[PDB]
Amino acid sequence: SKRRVVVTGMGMLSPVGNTVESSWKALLAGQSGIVNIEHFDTTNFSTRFAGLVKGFDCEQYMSKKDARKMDLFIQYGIAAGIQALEDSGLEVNEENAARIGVAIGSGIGGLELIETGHQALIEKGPRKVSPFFVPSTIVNMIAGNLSIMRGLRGPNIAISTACTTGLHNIGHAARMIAYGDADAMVAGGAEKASTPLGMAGFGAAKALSTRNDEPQKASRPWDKDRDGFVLGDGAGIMVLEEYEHAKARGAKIYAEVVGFGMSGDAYHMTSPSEDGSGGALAMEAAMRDAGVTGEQIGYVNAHGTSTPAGDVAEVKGIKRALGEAGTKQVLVSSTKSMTGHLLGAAGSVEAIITVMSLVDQMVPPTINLDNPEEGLGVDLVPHVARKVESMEYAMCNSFGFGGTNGSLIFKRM
Amino acid sequence: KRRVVVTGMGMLSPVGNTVESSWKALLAGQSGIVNIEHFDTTNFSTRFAGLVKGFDCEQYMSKKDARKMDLFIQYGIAAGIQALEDSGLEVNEENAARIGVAIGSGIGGLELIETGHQALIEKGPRKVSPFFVPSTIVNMIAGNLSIMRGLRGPNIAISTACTTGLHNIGHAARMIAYGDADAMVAGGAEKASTPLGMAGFGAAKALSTRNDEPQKASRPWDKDRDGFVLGDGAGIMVLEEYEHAKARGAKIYAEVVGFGMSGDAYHMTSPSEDGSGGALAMEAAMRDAGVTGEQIGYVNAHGTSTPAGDVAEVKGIKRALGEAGTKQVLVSSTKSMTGHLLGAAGSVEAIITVMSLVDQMVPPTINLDNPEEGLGVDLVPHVARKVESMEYAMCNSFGFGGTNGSLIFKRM
Repeated sequence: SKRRVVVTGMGMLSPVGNTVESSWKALLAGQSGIVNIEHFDTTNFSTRFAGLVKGFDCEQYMSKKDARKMDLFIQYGIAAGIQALEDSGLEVNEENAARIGVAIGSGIGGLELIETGHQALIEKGPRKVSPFFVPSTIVNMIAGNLSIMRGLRGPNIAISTACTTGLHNIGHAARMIAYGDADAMVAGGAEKASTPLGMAGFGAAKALSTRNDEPQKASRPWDKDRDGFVLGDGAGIMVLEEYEHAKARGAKIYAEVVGFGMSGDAYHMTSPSEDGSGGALAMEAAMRDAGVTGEQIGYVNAHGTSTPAGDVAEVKGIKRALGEAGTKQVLVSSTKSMTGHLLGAAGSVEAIITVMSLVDQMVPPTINLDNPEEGLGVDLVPHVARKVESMEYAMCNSFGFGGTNGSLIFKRM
Repeated sequence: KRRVVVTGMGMLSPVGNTVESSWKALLAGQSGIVNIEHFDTTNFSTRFAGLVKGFDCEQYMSKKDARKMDLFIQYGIAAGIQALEDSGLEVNEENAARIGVAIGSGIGGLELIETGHQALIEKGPRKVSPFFVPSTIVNMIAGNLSIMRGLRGPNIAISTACTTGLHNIGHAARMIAYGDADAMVAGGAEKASTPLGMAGFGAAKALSTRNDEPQKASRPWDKDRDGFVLGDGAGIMVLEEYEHAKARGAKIYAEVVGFGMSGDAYHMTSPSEDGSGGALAMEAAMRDAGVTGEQIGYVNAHGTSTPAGDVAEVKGIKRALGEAGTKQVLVSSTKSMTGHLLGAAGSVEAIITVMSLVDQMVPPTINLDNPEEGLGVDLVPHVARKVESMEYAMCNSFGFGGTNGSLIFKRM
């Protein structure tokens, strides 16, 4: 067979909810998840707010003893992963363990436990660093832990491509299923970089919004007053499955993965091609992969991180990739307006969002879009959700630091 | 079906700063393990490491630019430029979009992470470098090299601890075969020999503590082994679609014919006692390549010099290759000389594996004075070994968490 790949399970922790359903309901209602940071002293930090996961309870998934061996990014990823597996109804036994794998990464990994470990080294010396330091912090250990907990013995990988992480893991999980390495994969990304070193690091690059007096208004993609991105935490995970295998068990199929495209800006360490041409290359490759034209794409969940340079360039890329006719019929929005930029989880969370839009024939809004840049030639779904009619394909973009770009195209099922 | 070949190689390792120098050294059984002198190792339980010697960034970039990059990135860039130049690949406007990068790291920029955190803690948030993020995160070898060389094809970074370098090469090959690119620069780099890195692996007790004889510490399969020896470096390959390479006159070292992956699903730090995870990855690679055990002349093992690890791998190799295959095969761990290069282990060892096909010569497992009894395999103790009509060789990397990979290369 030419092996097709479908989404049969989804799982999510985000600043606007701790399940896919809660998050999606909140997004359709235009709710922000951005709040002040309470868990450390933000006093001389130029940005003091972030998109935080609320009320996270790890004990729902694992013991406090086990959780102590894991940074929160790993706990978040495990939680969304368990959600996704249970949602899929996939059964894992000795017969098929070797055919079920994991592709889950993080952009930065366990910053909090990194900070804690370095503190211990510096205050108490080398012999007082936790024995779990390495496995608690390194980016591949979401995939490691979840495979161990669930007996997943298929391909085990972790892509770490900054803001594109979540998208690339899903894309390559699909590639591996299609190639024959596995019949299912648990795939995505997680991040918890809202720590002192993380906020200072992105602060020092002056990448973040500094609208500290109005956190919920800080993230405003394409708005004339945008001043950098809002950092958020979370996890997004999909169970992907070979189509015949899913059909044969009569699985609920949320969507089909039909295109995955990748490119590099090759421009600058932190700003995008002013062209938007890198983004366009990834979208164009995804479209060719899926065999679709611009008119067939009803929705693009943009990267749209609320940066001056970034937001505008993406619109140029989208127009180039979709063409004139495609551009006229398409809706584009950035849910980062509500969630913030989830970094390693951005791409997987947004892929889930993109799939839900196909499922409900409904597109979430770009909130805070009060005064758009002049001369963008696209409907950016400002303020309020929008219903769509017969949308068969939707696209998710993630365009990260170093110029690493990816797009996924999902098809309605 | 689009075939994939190796047309450029680049390397920084504890035994040399080019592929040729490293290979010559490995064939001569030379160790690159040395005492750490760049920070005070007084209270550290392990005080030695495989270090890159005499690294000079200036032949690739200014001190001003290097300042925006942890050494792991500088190492990766260096091996990447070597590889590109070795390949003779021409990058212009017409083909930039078809040439990509797949390069990762296991841990990334620990030194600049430590430095940044120190600044934050001593001097506050406004004193953290503006380059903190791009200087430390694991995807920025691929980012920086793409920028420096105008590479606009797929840009990824796999970070799978010890299997990183292998997985990046494998997936770069997958992407070429699939049609996403006509060439890829692929591999891994690491420079984790820092205070936090040595303390971190020290606290897990994963390291040899033979501080009195650093060059004897790494002794895969030897009865006295007591954990791995950490090493730094970078290994990079230029991969390219076969027709594209032939059409331009490229020198072709070898063909990538098999890539297999699995997960132990067993424990966060020790392997399936079976070795069955490793076997699954080897078996998948063999099926991908369409070969039997007897067709594999050489396995460059993971063999990190851990008590649990080394033995389990031999079980996996015997299972994957079968009895007849096992009888005709040679197996060695070059980590006996280089140490465990973490994110670079797999890509450096893939280069080694290719060179063994090119020269019909297998490097030794040094320090193998007293092997575990009842391994049923030739582990090439002490001295290099010549081979006859070896058409395929296999490279394994089996990392923390149970993430496994194997690559099979074919002689041209």
